[PDB]
Amino acid sequence: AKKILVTCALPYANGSIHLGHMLEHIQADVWVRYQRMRGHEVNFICADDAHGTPIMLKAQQLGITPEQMIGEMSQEHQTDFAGFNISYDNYHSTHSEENRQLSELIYSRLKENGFIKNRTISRDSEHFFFDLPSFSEMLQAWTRSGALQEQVANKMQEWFESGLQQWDISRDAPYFGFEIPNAPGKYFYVWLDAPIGYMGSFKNLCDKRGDSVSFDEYWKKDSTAELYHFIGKDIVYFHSLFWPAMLEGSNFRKPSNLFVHGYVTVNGAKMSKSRGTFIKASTWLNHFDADSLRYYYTAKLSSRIDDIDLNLEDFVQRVNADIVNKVVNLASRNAGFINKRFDGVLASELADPQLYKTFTDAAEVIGEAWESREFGKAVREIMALADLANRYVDEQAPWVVAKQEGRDADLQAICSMGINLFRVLMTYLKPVLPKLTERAEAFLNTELTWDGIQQPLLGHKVNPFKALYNRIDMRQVEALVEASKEEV
Ligand SMILES: Nc1ncnc2c1ncn2[C@@H]1O[C@H](CO)[C@@H](O)[C@H]1O
Ligand code: MET
Repeated sequence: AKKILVTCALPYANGSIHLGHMLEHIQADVWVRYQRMRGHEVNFICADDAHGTPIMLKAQQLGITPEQMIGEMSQEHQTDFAGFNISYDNYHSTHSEENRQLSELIYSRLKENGFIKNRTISRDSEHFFFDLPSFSEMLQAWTRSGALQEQVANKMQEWFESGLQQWDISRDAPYFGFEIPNAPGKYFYVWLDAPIGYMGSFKNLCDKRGDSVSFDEYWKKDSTAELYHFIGKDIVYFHSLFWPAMLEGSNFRKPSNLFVHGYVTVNGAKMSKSRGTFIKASTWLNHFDADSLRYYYTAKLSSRIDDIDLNLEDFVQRVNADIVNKVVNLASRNAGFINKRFDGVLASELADPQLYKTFTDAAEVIGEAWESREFGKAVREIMALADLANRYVDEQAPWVVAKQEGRDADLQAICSMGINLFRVLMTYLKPVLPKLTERAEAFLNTELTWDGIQQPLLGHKVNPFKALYNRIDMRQVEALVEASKEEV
């Protein structure tokens, strides 16, 4: 039973959540749900990044105060993430008392430890700098400790060779942010308090739970808890250099690892407003469900930093072929005979213990795939099993055994076997498709657990069910694109 704290980058409170942002939150959510399925203590945390010029600029545009805007933005963001079933344990804000206190604490410790330097610059003004260069050797060692992604470890080497420089962490009024203690008119640069927002969001969660020990257990220097940050390749510098150094210099633990992902493209190109491929998360949900996108992204994700392409044409074909025709089909083609011919009761023995064992034996490799973030590999393995299950059903041909008087026992054995194979597949896909999983659990009259597959459902009553998942079509994609054009 590990203790894990997982975060997603904090979205700026200056715009709506789009499909690009969703790649990150969905990737993290699938991993998080799998970790919870394996029994670990997981804390999935996020928050809105509500300070700085990005927010100040937007607030000005629509003539509204930052506090009012960030409030509305926070609500809109959370509604969208909830719509995609991103299971955060806490979604907070960088503009909070928790973040202010922790930002002041870390700043005070850095200054006291001699890592803060002061210098004037050009109109003139005194600024405060973080002495990142004094952490080079430690960062080098940490970088080479076999944790980071190869592509990331290599990118950092380029940065180390270019030489680390002191970082300007102060900004002058007027600025929407936290005031620097003992420095009138000076504010902390947004990127200084933003990552501290991870800590602020966790402190908020601990305080809400009335938990007075967890914060220190997770952030103290010799913590045995694991800390992971899911981020895009454009903010790796802040998370791999500035951030770990800020923590080191203030007596806090550094990240256990950074999980970096690439960018989402649509139809092979960067999202385009004029073409209707710049799609907002809220707009997507008006046309499709969350599971469809979660599945598509997951099928293409890996442990590398490669870009992920949402080919709209391929989207419809893949969702129907895999979810509808392979997985769900396994249940619908066997459930009829069971509910009508056997009052929903499954057979008392496995018709083919061998085949079932093949399915449960795959748990090791599939679980390792979810764990290592090789999502594409996990999906390929799962669909390979689905093909196997559907082939079994074809060979046994229940529709033939159905019209053969006196073969009821054989029929129930065949169809129950298929439903049990479906049970295993839905368990492996549970981290990916939260809603379909709930519908499957209602049908099976069972909660799906990772170890539960070792015990197939025998002499078990299943419920009748309406379509678990309907096919989607290109007309819906056309509507989505047209709607997206109209919003621009
Ligand atoms: N088009 C995109 N594809 C994937 N991630 C994105 C995209 N645009 C922004 N992000 C991610 O959103 C996070 C900020 O909310 C960053 O980690 C960033 O990399
Ligand atoms: C603490 S992660 C902050 C990420 C930043 N808001 C970005 O949108 O890039």
